[PDB]
This record gives sequence, structure tokens and C-alpha cells, in this order.
Amino acid sequence: GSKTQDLFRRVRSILNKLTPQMFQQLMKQVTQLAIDTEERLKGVIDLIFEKAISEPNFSVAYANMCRCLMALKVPTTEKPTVTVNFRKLLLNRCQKEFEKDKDDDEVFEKKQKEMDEAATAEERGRLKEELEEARDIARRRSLGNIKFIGELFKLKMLTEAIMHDCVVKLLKNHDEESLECLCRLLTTIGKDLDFEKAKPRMDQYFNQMEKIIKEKKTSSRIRFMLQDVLDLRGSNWV
RNA sequence: GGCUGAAGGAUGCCCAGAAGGUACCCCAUUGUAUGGGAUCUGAUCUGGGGCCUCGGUGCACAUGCAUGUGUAGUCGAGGUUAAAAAACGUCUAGGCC
Ligand SMILES: [Mg+2]
Ligand SMILES: [Mg+2]
Ligand SMILES: [Mg+2]
Repeated sequence: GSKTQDLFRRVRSILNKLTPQMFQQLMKQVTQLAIDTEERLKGVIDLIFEKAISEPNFSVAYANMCRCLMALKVPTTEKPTVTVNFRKLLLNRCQKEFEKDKDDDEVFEKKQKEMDEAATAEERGRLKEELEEARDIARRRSLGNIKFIGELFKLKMLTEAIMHDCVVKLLKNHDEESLECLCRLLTTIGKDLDFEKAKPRMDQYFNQMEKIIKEKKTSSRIRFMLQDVLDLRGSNWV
């Protein structure tokens, strides 16, 4: 049983040491890891996903690390005649994280009543600090998940269609968190998405947020980041 | 009681179909929302796909270095079916001790 925990230790060590420049030298270590059980694979994917969405800066490296294990079949423990590819498991974690928003507010609502139940000023302030801290923890996760999906797109483990139905989903929910994520995703995938096969559809995305830019109904910071994204588009994504 | 491995399943690729999505467009309510349609898709499921024909090279054989024959998971060259695939970070049926 110590073998699974030792594999987790080595995977976490590699993730901590992983950096863009020294990438290649650690990849041999990644290919030499004995991942042969659905539990080990799920745990390694859990570690990679958590690190990649909790720390967006180095997510690029982690994305490329995932490319080195795009083909790592393992037999499902329940029915040992079935197999699960690493890609199927890593993408399921990504898609599940992407659509938690539908339920996300719910848990805050489940805590929102407590805001009323904290009678005294000390309790009210402590409850308010905890709820906004939770809101920060969630918005930091969603942004990490979006940048990780965008980084996996540049390595072709995804396709243009998932980005085109992720951008439109973020944009249809005109709430602040979604528009911040839309800014991050377009900023990280604009050059690899601005092609002539997607020229018509893209020509509406920005146009839509242009109205947002002109409406000034949302918070300023959102407009500010949208202006940055539109200006980066105007300069050929560089 | 231990070693090994079938293009038999599974995985990957390709094709068909389905759930789902679909900014823009159109139709209805009509409210910029919902529902339906049209493309475009399809992170997900259900199936199907391991064809021919000809050369080069290599190999083996059989005849007199040459010719004929068969073909190496061979390189190409073309056809055919909607589809001509990772000889596969996998499980088995076995096979051996
Ligand atoms: Mg449909
Ligand atoms: Mg199939
Ligand atoms: Mg089949």
C-alpha cells in the first residue's frame, strides 16, 4: 500500500520542482513513474489539477507535463477488463470544475442565512470575512481552471469547439466572475484561436463585450480588463 | 504454485448515429428570455472499420550470378468502402515451468 503513497510523494515533488525552463530534464522522471492502477492515476490527476488551478503562473509547465501523459491507459478496478486513458480523467476534472458555478452560489446561499444569524457586530464581521474569503478562494479556482483549459488547448489536447462553447458560456452569464474568466481565457488563447475558420464567430464575441464596454453597467475593473483584451486583439495578440 | 501474450475484447485514430452546446441567422411566443428550426459542432455515450492491386528492397525456397515462387507487423504507387487506424504505457483465452 505504501507504493501508491510513494508515487504521490514523487509526483508532488516533481510538481513543486516543475518550472518552464528546466522542463525537459524532469520529464524523464515523469515517464519513469509506475502508474498502473486506477487509484494511482486518479490521485496523480488530482494532484496535477489542484496544483495547476491553484497556481496559474506555472500552469503552462503543468499543461505540457499533462501532454507527456496523454496516453497512459490503466484498468478500472471495478471491471478490470475496461481501461481509462489519462486524458479522459483529466478532462473530466476540468469540465466538472468549469460548471460548478451553477451550484456555486447555492453553497454561498447555504451560508448566506448565517450572515443574518450572526447577531453581534463581532460575529457579523467574522461571518462576512469568512464568506468573502470563500468567494475569493472560489474566484481564484475558476480563474486557474480557465487558464489551465486554455493552456491545454494550445497543446491540442482540446479543440476549437470546446473553447468556442466555453467563451460563449462565460459570456452568456454576464456576472462579474464569468467576465473575468472570459478575459483570462481570451488573453491566453487569442493568437491560437484568431484564425479565418473562426473569423465570423470571433467577430461577434468582442463586439458583444464592446457593448459591455460602452454600457458601463458592470464594475469598472471588469471594463478595464475587457479594454485590455480588446486592445491586445487589436495588436495581433502580442 | 511462478514466467509470457492473441489487431479476441478495451484504449487511441477514422466513419456513422444519439445526448449536450450552438455567439450569428430564421420561426414562434415575443423579451431580449424561453421554446423550435438551420448550419457549425460534439470534453460524453452507442455501433462499424485490420480492404484490394502493382512495383522496389530484403529474406527464404526451387531451379538453372540469374529466373520463378511466397512474404517483412517492409518501404513506396495506386484503387476500393462512410471509414484503410497507436501493431496499442490494458485485460483476458491461452502457451510454458
Ligand atoms: Mg442538437
Ligand atoms: Mg468505440
Ligand atoms: Mg469493433
